[PDB]
Amino acid sequence: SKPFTIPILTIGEMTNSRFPVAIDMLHTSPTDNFIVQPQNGRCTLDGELQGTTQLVASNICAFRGSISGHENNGDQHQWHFSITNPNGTPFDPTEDVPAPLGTPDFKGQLYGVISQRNREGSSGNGNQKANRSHEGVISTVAPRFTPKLGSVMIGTWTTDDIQDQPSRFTPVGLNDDDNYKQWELPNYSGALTLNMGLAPSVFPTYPGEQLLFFRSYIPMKGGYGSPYIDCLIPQEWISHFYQESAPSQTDVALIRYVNPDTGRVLFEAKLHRQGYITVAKTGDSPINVPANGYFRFDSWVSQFYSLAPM
Amino acid sequence: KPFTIPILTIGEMTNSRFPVAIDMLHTSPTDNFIVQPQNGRCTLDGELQGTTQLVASNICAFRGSISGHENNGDQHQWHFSITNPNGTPFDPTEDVPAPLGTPDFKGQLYGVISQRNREGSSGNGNQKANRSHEGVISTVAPRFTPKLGSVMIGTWTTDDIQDQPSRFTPVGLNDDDNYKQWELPNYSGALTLNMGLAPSVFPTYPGEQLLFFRSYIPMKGGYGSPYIDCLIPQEWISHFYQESAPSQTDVALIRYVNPDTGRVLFEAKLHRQGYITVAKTGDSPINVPANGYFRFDSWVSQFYSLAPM
Ligand SMILES: CC(=O)N[C@H]1[C@@H](O[C@H]2[C@@H](O)[C@@H](CO)O[C@H](O)[C@@H]2O[C@@H]2O[C@@H](C)[C@@H](O)[C@@H](O)[C@@H]2O)O[C@H](CO)[C@H](O)[C@@H]1O
Ligand SMILES: [Cl-]
Ligand SMILES: [Cl-]
Ligand SMILES: [Cl-]
Repeated sequence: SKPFTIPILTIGEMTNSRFPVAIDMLHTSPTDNFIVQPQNGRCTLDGELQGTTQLVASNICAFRGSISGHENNGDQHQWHFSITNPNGTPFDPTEDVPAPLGTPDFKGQLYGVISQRNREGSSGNGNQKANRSHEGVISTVAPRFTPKLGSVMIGTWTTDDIQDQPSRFTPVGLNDDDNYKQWELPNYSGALTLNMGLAPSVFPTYPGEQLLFFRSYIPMKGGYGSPYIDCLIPQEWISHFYQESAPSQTDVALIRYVNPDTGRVLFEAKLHRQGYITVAKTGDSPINVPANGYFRFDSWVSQFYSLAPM
Repeated sequence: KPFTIPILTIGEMTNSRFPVAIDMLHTSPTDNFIVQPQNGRCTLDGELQGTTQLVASNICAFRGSISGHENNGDQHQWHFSITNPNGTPFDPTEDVPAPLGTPDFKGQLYGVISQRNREGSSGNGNQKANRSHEGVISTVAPRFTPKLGSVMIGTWTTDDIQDQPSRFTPVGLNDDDNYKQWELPNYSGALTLNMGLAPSVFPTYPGEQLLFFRSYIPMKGGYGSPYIDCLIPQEWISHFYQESAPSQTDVALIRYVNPDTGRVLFEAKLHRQGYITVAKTGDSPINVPANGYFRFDSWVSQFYSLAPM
């Protein structure tokens, strides 16, 4: 009964839901040879968050917790980062969630800054608390990347100035993109273990359709390349659907990308109730649209509605 | 038409003056401050003000390019030419204080500058070299002139910053010794006064104080627990901007409710300019359940006497 709506925000006014950066462009490509199963940026149209998705863009690919020395064999440059929920409470692995909310959902070298503020002991003041921050890398393919079990390993370079203190990791980008695989999930509990509670994979089923992504290019610490990350819907749509909780009348909401000045429709797309978009497009290309453009809801249709080609 | 407030808890919302989740509500007297932040400024009918923009991740961020060292002879300092956040060139002639998202406080903004080289005479996105380094942007430096199109960034490296497209991702403060969250930087440097400012705000009704959404900020080093106070959360700003609901009076009466029990913890005045006041005297925390949130109840006058907090 409650009407379903889409935010009127332009692309440049919205945030990637898999990495805390503005969206750079719309993009489409064939993906039938990938398993497209991101865990951040997952929300049904009636507002059900899935996977590791939470509501604060600034907590995507962030970690909170504390350092407990080095790992059981690693370098003097590798540290045991015990992690909590983004709110400070212990992470409960018995819930069917893949990992603490916001955990990265790709195989790669997550680069950012670890910051510490001491808890302090025999004296007392929030002033007088010592602080330190350093660059660090969290490898999501490391044997000690076990966020579902409550810890990840963080590497720092020549730096040994890391204490057993409350810590937070602010993501910046990738250390390199040698083996960055955005459609390969990490093993959230380590080698040879089962990921549970995952948001499902998504795929176009209707002939001639591809997924439409919201794409952001992301920084690197070093090396060559222009890595990017594709999310299914923007973070601001997730926050909007979560609050509205409008029921989905069919499996597919027909949406039109419109220039609000002219009323011209640039193209149409299918917004699936699972929280992802398909277009009638073949090939690997950006979607050129005016900066003022946005998606508008038109009607509820079926999975068999045939979109105009774009 | 009908005005609404998001049903998010504070831990589900973002500070509109620095890209971090909100930690707590706080109230204190502000008589000895000019409270004129430029980020996190939006009217209830959805008019963005100051340097406010809609992407939380762009708060205290810069995009642009490095053009060598700054005018002096300091090998640690670099000239950061800045653009609009969407990559278009910044126009200094408009009545805006600075590029959107520029920091609105005096302090040492600490973060990471990242570079991805532009295409040359061979070229792929695959052939572009990258580098990132820690850096600090002092908002009181003589060369902090964002309204003139550039800021100075200091780095520990002296030799691995190129004249290339650059972005600054904020992380926190370098230290907090002279961090003043209620003092605006000189967006054009020392020769020129600030322009295009969102107006300053203060309580007026007897016994009222501003209510803030407060977040602690990380530091690169040094001692302290700095925090930053915003007037309304970024997610409220995004909501009001989209709704553009007309403000029926100058004051929305809002009640902070525990949704478990339905009990009202306290009531407050949400002013049409986009800030909150409460009936409380003194520097004080606000003890509320983590699940609570503000609910819009009715439009009242500036003369409405709030129940003491
Ligand atoms: C962590 C650190 O100290 N990095 C240095 C280092 O960076 C190098 C290094 O990581 C090698 C390892 O094979 O790979 C690159 O060369 C990397 O440099 C980075 O990437 C290249 C492509 C350039 O864009 C370079 O500017 C960038 O830093 O050495 C460099 C200088 O050689 C810096 O000293 C880094 O801080
Ligand atoms: Cl490991
Ligand atoms: Cl380029
Ligand atoms: Cl360095």
